[PDB]
Amino acid sequence: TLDRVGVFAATHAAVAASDPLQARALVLQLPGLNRNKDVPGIVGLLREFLPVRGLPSGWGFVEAAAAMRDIGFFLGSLKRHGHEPAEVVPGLEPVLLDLARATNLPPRETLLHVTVWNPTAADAQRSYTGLPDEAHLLESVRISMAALEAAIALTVELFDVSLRSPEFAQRSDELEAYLQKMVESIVYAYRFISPQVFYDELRPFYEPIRVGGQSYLGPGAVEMPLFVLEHVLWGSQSDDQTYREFKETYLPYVLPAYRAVYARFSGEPALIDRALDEARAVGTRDEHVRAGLTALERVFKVLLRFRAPHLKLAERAYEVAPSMLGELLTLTYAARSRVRAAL
Ligand code: HEM
Ligand SMILES: [C-]#N
Repeated sequence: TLDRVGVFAATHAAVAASDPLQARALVLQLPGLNRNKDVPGIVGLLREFLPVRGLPSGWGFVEAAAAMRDIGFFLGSLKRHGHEPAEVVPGLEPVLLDLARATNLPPRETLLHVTVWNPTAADAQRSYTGLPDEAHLLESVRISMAALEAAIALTVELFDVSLRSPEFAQRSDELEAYLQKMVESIVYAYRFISPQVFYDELRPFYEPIRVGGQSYLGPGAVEMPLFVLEHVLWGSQSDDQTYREFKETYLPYVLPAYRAVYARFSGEPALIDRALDEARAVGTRDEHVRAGLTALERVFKVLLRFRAPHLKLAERAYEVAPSMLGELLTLTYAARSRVRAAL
């Protein structure tokens, strides 16, 4: 059914299988040290595998991303205990900058590093805390990431598909099916992740750190390139300043290819702007136009089935939220409503 997922999951598995600093047995020791708030021990453990002689010259993207993952868990940990990692680990910042250069990603761990690039076995999976809730959080992202990447590709493909073609309805239907995985992620998070443990125990590990004279955010699910998908789908031409700033904030943390997708579509009319213009010119008497628009409305429905329950999850956590979530929700409803009004 979701036949496009495989190639994305295989690209993640390559990084997850890589251990170029031979760090697996070492990183497993980190949760114990975190529980004990043993800052000197955390540094000492990192120095057991941190390269001091620059990066091995035969490394490609896979090795450098895997290295960033394994050092990365130490970065959020050190900052969790109140320390700038670059300040307490001499020689660390150059290695972080070298790995940023090798991966074209920021100089710390991102969501990708800690979820899909992180091996799944109990004797391999890297973790800040070792807690069941952190493991369930990783699983919730693994449920939908590959499917989301397939969805980005489908959205880009749909963008060049005429609403007059029966291919428009078919592509949209297929798109909707991939985006249902985001819904499955939030349902999973609801079932398995305690907001008490999240806010008190996990959230402290996601503070920003300073590298290269700026601040880089911690590896949250917010970094999922869903904002790129919707930039193409409906948001590229938005003049809403809060929204624009949101997208620009997280842009540095997504894969290079999705930063390029983002740039390609910026300014330019979004998919639904073009679709609705096409519908207004040709008319909804055209069977394919009607079917296309109907299928497109279902795409917005599934986005809303992710977004509204995600907002309640976040509020339940903050109870024991950032206004941006409410505003994005509002924008999504208005986009869907534009699609409905065309019908
Ligand atoms: C208890 C768990 C969670 C909490 C408390 C939470 C909270 C938040 C918060 C506060 C934001 C706004 C940015 C920020 O301040 O970090 C955000 C954004 C976002 N989060 Fe979560 N989140 C949780 C789980 C998840 C999961 C499981 C996913 C998907 C697998 C997810 C996906 C997203 C996305 C895509 C955004 C961007 C906003 C949007 O697209 O609507 N989050 N979340
Ligand atoms: C959601 N980070």
